[PDB]
Amino acid sequence: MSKLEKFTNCYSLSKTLRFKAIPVGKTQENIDNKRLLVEDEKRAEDYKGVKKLLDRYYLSFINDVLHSIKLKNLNNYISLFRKKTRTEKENKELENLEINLRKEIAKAFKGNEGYKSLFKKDIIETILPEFLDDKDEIALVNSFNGFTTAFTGFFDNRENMFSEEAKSTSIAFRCINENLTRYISNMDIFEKVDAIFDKHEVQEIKEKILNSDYDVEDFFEGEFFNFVLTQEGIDVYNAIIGGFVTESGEKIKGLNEYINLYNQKTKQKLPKFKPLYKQVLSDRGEGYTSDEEVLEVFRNTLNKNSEIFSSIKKLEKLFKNFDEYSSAGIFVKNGPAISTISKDIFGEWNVIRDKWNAEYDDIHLKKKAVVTEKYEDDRRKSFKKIGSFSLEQLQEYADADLSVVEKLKEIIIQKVDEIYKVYGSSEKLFDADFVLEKSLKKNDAVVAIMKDLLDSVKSFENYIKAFFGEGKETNRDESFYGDFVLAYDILLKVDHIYDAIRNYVTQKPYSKDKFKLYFQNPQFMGGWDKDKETDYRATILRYGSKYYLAIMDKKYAKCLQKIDKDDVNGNYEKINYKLLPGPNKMLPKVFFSKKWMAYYNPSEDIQKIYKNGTFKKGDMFNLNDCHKLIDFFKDSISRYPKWSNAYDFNFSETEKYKDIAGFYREVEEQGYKVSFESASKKEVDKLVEEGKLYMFQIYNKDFSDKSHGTPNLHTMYFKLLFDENNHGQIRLSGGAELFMRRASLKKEELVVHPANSPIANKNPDNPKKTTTLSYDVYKDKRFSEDQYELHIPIAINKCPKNIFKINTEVRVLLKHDDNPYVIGIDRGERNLLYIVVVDGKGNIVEQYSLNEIINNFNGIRIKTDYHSLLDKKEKERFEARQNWTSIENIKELKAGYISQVVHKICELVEKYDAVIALEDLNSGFKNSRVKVEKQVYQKFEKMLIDKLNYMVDKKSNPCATGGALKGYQITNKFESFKSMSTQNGFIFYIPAWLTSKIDPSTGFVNLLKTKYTSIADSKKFISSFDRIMYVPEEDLFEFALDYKNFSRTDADYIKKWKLYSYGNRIRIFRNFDWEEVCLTSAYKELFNKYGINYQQGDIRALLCEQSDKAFYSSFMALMSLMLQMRNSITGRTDVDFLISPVKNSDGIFYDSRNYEAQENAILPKNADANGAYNIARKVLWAIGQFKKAEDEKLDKVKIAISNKEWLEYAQTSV
RNA sequence: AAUUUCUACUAAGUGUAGAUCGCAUCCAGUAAAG
DNA sequence: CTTTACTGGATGCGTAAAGGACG
DNA sequence: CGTCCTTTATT
Ligand SMILES: [Li+]
Ligand SMILES: [Li+]
Ligand SMILES: [Li+]
Repeated sequence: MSKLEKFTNCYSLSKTLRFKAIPVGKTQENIDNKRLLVEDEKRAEDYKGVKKLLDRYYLSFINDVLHSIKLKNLNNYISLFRKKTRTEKENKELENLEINLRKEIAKAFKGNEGYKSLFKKDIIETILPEFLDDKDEIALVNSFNGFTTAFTGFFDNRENMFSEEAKSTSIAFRCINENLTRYISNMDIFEKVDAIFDKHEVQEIKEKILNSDYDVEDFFEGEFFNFVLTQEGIDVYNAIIGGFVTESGEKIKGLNEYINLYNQKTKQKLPKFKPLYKQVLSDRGEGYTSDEEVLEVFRNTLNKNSEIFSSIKKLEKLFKNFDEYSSAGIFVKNGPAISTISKDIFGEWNVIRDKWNAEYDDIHLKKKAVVTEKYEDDRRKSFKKIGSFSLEQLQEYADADLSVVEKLKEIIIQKVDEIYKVYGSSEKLFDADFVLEKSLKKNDAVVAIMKDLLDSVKSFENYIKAFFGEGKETNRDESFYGDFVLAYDILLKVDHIYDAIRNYVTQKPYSKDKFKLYFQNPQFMGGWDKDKETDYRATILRYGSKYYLAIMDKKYAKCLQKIDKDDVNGNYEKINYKLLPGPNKMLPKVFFSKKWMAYYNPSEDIQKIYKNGTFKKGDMFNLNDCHKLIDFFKDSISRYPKWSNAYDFNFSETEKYKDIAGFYREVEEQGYKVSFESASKKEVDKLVEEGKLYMFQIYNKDFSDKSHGTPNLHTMYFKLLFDENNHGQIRLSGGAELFMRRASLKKEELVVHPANSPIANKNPDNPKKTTTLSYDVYKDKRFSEDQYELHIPIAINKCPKNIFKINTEVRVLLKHDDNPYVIGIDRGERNLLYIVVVDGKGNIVEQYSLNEIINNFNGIRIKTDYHSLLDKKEKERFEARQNWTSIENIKELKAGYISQVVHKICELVEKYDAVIALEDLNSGFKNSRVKVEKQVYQKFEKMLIDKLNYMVDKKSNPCATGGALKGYQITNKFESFKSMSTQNGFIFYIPAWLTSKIDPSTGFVNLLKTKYTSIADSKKFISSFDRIMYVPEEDLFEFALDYKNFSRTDADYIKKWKLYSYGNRIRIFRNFDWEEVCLTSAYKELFNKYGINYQQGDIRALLCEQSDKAFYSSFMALMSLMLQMRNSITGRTDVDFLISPVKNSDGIFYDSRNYEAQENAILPKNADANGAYNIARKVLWAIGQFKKAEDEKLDKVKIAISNKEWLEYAQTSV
């Protein structure tokens, strides 16, 4: 009955649930006594190292094989590639060449002798030890000799490097899809602009960059591509384009450089080259690890014995004898830094430039010109071209008798005598005696003095940097610059320390670093099947509502095997979990084993058809031998006791299957069982005592005895895993992991609210302004203690029954929906998200801003304005970088805000059976508050698509539609690509064009171009109007237009409009940068100012009788204000009104503000609401198309509203 | 101002409401400084 | 442009049972 | 020769 009700059980998805895991009894003691966690903590860091060691071999294998390759009909792919016109024939003759090109690369890899042990224990046990030379590196590898299985994850990531398929991860994809097309695009460019490159240049590149082994033109010939397959070749090639530095410090100009300098000297339109991409797994000052590392490298780079301090005392001596060197020989560079050097020497920021302005005049000024606006624009040009200022050119700017060269020594010594003072306050840090009282990140007092020192020293050197002076100058006093540049180049070492100490000290004080636990099992907790309980040494227990993970110690693997009691009262329950995982692989695996293929002796008919693949779809498909293979499979399952008993199969008659999938889908659906058997609590509790078993309660706060009220969605999912009413909607999956997360704080540094003192409540609509508890409350308590983490993957809808193309199903239901609602969601600079809900006729049902999230529970309505919060935390991030206090996390404030939004949209969807209309989003961002909102919207999209993959209402009875077992699926599986289209399920992506600047009452939009241009053009504008008159009864000027008389107005449906001088508009400063215009009185001012009797009927003739351009310019400016329907001021959040120059059916102008005031407004309340509304309306229009197509044609309907269709729809539907 | 984790919270007190796909790998960008 | 963290999309696994060495 | 680590199957 609702459209939603169709979208349950449509496709499967996976999720991971996270839990704390609490040791029970003495298992944390036993774990500590057997020092298991130290062992797992080390294994993790060893693991990191061996992977890098393996990668070293992986890289070498890739490399030599890539050098080995010569690509066959590479050159012929290139010939067909560059063809401008290519047939539908040869468009796909080419695309098969792409496939075979890639196939060649992968076959080169998989053809190598070694490939076979690249991802098996032999690479650890055999290949790598022979490959490495370091005895330590080899020892590190050998320490995994019993443990190679743990690398099974890593090895899959590496097998993907060697695939043929069009995957981001594939080497072949990088080579052919990405790198080769760039090379041929480069080939295109290089043959056009080859003329530009002088004979000198090509050979300079050939000499220094290429070693003279290859000519520069070789790298743009087709048959050289093979050279650039390896990274060694990519590095030469991108050096040719970008240039590079040889080790003499000579910068070598690359061809892009010569292209860019040609583009300026010629002022031409050249395309430069794009650089090629990195090759998979080649490896192209790093951040501090420890806390006392920082104290040491602080002390050791900045103490009084440091190199950095020595130059400080050396720079002091040079400036103390500043009088002695030549004032013609020292220079002050001319930069944006120049006005602060001016205000230090003379007192005013503009003195230096103004005095230079004076003497430029002395030579270049004659009184005839007086001055001109570009002769002063040509004096501004030469000042930015002055590279430097001599210490004499500054003294000649000085009036008597201020000595600029002694004043500059006062300024510098004032800067070093303050550095020594910061060395007084910082001395006890420098002693070895000093011991760190607190965590460094928490401990702001010492951090402030490190920053106090680093800041004053950085403040010093960047001041004196101006004394290099771009030099570059013919007669420097190298007496001075000699010592200066040695000191300056040493003093500059501080900036790396500066950034590195800052980045460490302003991290989050708590950390989420964890390391994986194995319990001496390389395949620990791999799966849950009962058959493998001992193999994985992990299983799940439960006591009433409380669930436990129980782990067998490696010495007592069978310790849960033989336990029973008849009463579950005071006894645990063992999970009895059986899985047949992926029949398509496990049925051939078992029945064609060497262990069993004798026992079930398959027909020589059966082997022929399995090997030849006659049961699969394709040309060699034969249904009757596919029946026979299914028949074989059913009868051997019947004699494979391990399956036949666990699942009591009830297959279809084999003659009702159309394909092999039909039977597999039946096996997989039935091949899963979960139950509980009783297990004595006494004997289990003792295993835990003795250290034969380790028990952790699976826990989150919903499991606490103090919990009332709604559980986490994820708590529902976990519990439902074992509920009898869950008939496979959610399966419990394998591949769980258990981690250990060491504490990163201690309670003693934690912020606390102590017991019995009253705490303030933060919501002001709550009349209980205080809460007072009987215990301490601590910020971030969860990080003040070690914590075990359990990750449990689940499988939602593992056997979907409702298979259909979701997009086409949404079209059919929409077609036959008498009143389909639409949710239009819009972003504006003023409003984070704006929302309008329309019914199936475009009636506004709801419209409001989501800048504030409203929530009501227990009658307490709280509003949380995330717009304010998002900006406040934004500014907390600029304050922390300068004050060196911990990052304010704004990544997550967005996620927190989006979480609220997503719940609200899903409640609107359920309430209205509505589809969503989303704004297509622009590439650029303009302002720094406007980016954070573009990302907020872009993150809103990702999460909203996700929730709509399996959309659950926690309130519902869990097996109702919309319940946790029957979640809705109204968006398609993938988040982004490539199945992307204009539509994703219920979501339709809508372009924004004329959704904002459009009168919603009339559909009127502005298609006139009113920029002044010329007097000559301005007369046909005024003369294309049907009439321009004055209506005294309304104090308005009417401009009656037929858009057919103007250019590029096809889009508009209603050709004829009458425009009026109604109300007011807001003008922008061209150089309070806004003034408010009153339209009708400005028209009278203009016509009165120039003598144009405006009360005389049609006045188009008289306006063109004027020939003062001052008139026409001002007339065209007023015309632009009348048609500017959206008026507002940026920054001020007050006005966003939308006013129209066109009258409606009942003869009244549209004013957004007439509706902003109301609470049940039938028209938009401002330009943002107008956008959302019209975003929804374009989807309504789409739905109309759906209603005009027959069902069989629905999936071909164009939902892309044309601008000409939109205007017609908007101009007709009201 | 507590959390598997995140956001906003604290109505009678160790919690409330909503959100929450992990782990590994590869790769692009984009900001800053010399 | 080099050094480095932030965040972004893309690829794989989410397994029991055959297979084999090994003390 | 039972135990524990590796390798296998692919709608
Ligand atoms: Li809750
Ligand atoms: Li607080
Ligand atoms: Li409560």
